[PDB]
Amino acid sequence: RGDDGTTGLSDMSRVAKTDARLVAYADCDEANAAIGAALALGHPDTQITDVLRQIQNDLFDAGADLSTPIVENPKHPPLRIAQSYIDRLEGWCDAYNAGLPALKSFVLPGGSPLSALLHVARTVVRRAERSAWAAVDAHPEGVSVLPAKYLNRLSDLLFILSRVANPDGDVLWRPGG
Amino acid sequence: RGDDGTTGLSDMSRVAKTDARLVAYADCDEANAAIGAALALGHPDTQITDVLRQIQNDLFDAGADLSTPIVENPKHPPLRIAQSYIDRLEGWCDAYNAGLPALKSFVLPGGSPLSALLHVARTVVRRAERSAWAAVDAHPEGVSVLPAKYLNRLSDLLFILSRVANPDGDVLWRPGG
Amino acid sequence: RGDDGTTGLSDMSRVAKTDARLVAYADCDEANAAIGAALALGHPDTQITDVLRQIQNDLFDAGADLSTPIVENPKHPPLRIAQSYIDRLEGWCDAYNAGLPALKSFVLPGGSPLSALLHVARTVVRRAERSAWAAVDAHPEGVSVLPAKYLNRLSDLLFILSRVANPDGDVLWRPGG
Ligand code: B12
Ligand code: B12
Ligand code: B12
Ligand SMILES: C[C@H]1O[C@@H](n2cnc3c(N)ncnc32)[C@H](O)[C@@H]1O
Ligand SMILES: C[C@H]1O[C@@H](n2cnc3c(N)ncnc32)[C@H](O)[C@@H]1O
Ligand SMILES: C[C@H]1O[C@@H](n2cnc3c(N)ncnc32)[C@H](O)[C@@H]1O
Repeated sequence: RGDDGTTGLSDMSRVAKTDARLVAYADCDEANAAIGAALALGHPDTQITDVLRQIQNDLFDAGADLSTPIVENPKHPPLRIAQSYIDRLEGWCDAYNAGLPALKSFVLPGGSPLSALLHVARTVVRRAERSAWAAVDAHPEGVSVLPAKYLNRLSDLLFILSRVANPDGDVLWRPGG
Repeated sequence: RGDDGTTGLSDMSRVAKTDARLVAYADCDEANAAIGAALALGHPDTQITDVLRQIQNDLFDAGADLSTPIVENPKHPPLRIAQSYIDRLEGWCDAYNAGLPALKSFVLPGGSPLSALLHVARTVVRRAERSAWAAVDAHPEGVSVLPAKYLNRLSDLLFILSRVANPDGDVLWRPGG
Repeated sequence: RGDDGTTGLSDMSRVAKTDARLVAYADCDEANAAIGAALALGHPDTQITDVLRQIQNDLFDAGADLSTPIVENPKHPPLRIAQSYIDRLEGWCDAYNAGLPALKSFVLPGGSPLSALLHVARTVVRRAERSAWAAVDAHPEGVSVLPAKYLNRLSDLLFILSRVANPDGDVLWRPGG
């Protein structure tokens, strides 16, 4: 309970394959792959493609952050998620939500390949957010909360974009119906 | 270890982003999205579409149940999964399994887009079932077992439906082969 | 905390639906389904299809291993992953990596349906590997490490194969860019 089953963080330090930090950046990888599948199978417009590819780049920045313990006075300044990343996601949320009708209930996920795979990506990003909070909980001084805050806003954006993309419009949940 | 990293259940009460109840209803969302991708990329018949869309509606009923703590004498009667939901899944299992050949081993998942994505959905539903049992284990008096029992029968149905949809028939596992 | 929420290992012994061994073989199922979706939606060459179908067969061998407790002098010899399985994955890694250009950074996942879904499968296999290590950690004498070692090499192969399949070539991460 030995080197089998261990691996390294970005500073080379050794962690279990079940380490909370690693689980968080692994789930960012899984989210990034879900976004790649939305791009590859969904056929998005050029503008949505550019947004999603920036997000895929951002997710590696988030994994770099999560994989790099916070230390006092580091050798060289680490790559970290900054508030500016979240401000950018919010700007996109506002712009893409402007034309959507008001929604009063849950929507059944699906629609076009693109809208359905943006819902898949949304749910995987939300899973990554939970893992990112668990990493902060395990290392309150050594892990940034900004990766988790980024993933939180990203799932808002992916919901909005699934609605933009959906040719079925909003198919509403009917509670108990 | 602070309001960062917390959110709300349906009664507004505060929970960690890693709370077992939340993880259970989040995995129902992820399962619902997997079913949406099967619909969107798989091109199912009208009858299978109607069944799967009812299931997607049911999954929000299950998430409403899991997100709403059980209390004595509630203000108003909560939406909960009932045995009738599971009886309906079983009726569908029986009807769709009737024409299938007897199976004597595991089948390699895949086939058409629809059959392959019904296997993906099956595995995500089984993951949600595990999370739903973990929520009951964490709150034996406050969480219903019926969401987990529903998810259990749903994975049976999704297996059956993947076989119906599969144009490759049953491609059998060859142990050690 | 009762038979509700329990199930059986291959020797019939009773385990929780959250048992580490079960979670490991369940995640092998989820990985197997992700590979099936890559096959079904990605349109691979005959050679890649044959490799991936052998891997799908291997994943059931790995689940059989994980589901069967190790005992002294068993009734009959159990099916287990052997080093030969990993040697085969390594041979495939070497052959398929030979023509690829040297890579100096992370690649954004996506590309064709096939390359994008091989990245999805890669990330799910890595999740299964973590679960397989957690099963060993829970049962250091009763669970083999070879399923986890197999899943480790499999994620290397799925990375390599995603690069082979990708018509976009290598789209590189630009840190902070
Ligand atoms: C954390 C981590 C990850 C995380 C998070 C990464 C993130 N940023 O989101 C995740 C789980 C996503 C990951 C995935 C993989 N990783 Co990784 N990862 C690391 C790790 C520990 C730190 C990376 C980091 O973020 N550095 C911080 C950034 C700022 O550093 P940087 O200035 O960009 O410089 C990095 C890159 O140049 C990178 N790099 C250099 N050569 C190559 C070659 C390849 C193929 C890749 C992918 C990267 C890579 O390494 C530098 C130092 O980290 C390193 C080991 C380490 N101790 O540094 C391995 C490492 C980069 N990973 C590696 C590999 C192989 C992979 C995977 C191919 C594993 C797999 N089979 O799935 C994938 C690739 C995913 C992709 N889409 O490209 C190798 C790459 C070397 C090699 N064998 O080619 C490394 C060096 C570990 C090792 N030696 O075995 N990884
Ligand atoms: C549990 C929960 C979930 C769970 C489980 C839900 C289920 N039933 O399966 C999951 C994880 C699936 C979920 C997902 C989301 N949720 Co939610 N969720 C909740 C929560 C806590 C309870 C919902 C519930 O089940 N109520 C029980 C049922 C019976 O109530 P009801 O009579 O149907 O009335 C509900 C609906 O009318 C709903 N509603 C009203 N306006 C709108 C608008 C939108 C867009 C949505 C989705 C719902 C919604 O809110 C009422 C009260 O809950 C509420 C907050 C709360 N305290 O009530 C948030 C809430 C409904 N969720 C919200 C949001 C934003 C989302 C997501 C878009 C988040 C995301 N980015 O992924 C997704 C949408 C998924 C979808 N496909 O539509 C918001 C919606 C308000 C808004 N900002 O538009 C709420 C109100 C929380 C908040 N204020 O920030 N959620
Ligand atoms: C571990 C386990 C799994 C694991 C790992 C399996 C692996 N090898 O990777 C996972 C989670 C993948 C799994 C999935 C399922 N399983 Co399962 N599983 C088991 C279990 C506990 C052991 C299987 C094993 O690996 N045996 C070791 C190998 C070497 O044994 P073997 O010589 O091949 O003989 C096996 C097969 O012939 C198999 N078998 C015989 N008849 C049939 C019929 C079907 C449809 C299947 C799938 C298998 C099957 O059972 C024998 C003994 O295990 C058994 C129960 C048990 N106690 O044996 C159930 C069992 C095989 N599973 C069963 C079922 C139903 C399923 C699922 C359909 C559940 C679902 N709805 O998702 C899927 C099918 C996945 C697929 N793609 O085919 C049933 C099959 C009987 C039936 N009702 O038809 C069994 C017998 C349990 C039960 N009675 O309820 N399972
Ligand atoms: C919309 C509802 O979803 C829940 N919620 C908030 N964050 C997450 C997350 N990362 N993953 C799953 N569910 C979450 C909360 O209960 C919120 O009110
Ligand atoms: C078919 C086999 O799958 C296992 N099993 C039962 N329920 C689940 C679940 N939600 N998820 C994963 N595996 C499960 C049991 O071991 C069963 O016998
Ligand atoms: C490439 C990097 O990915 C991490 N790593 C190693 N194994 C896994 C795994 N199963 N899942 C997620 N990440 C892992 C290590 O940090 C390694 O250095």
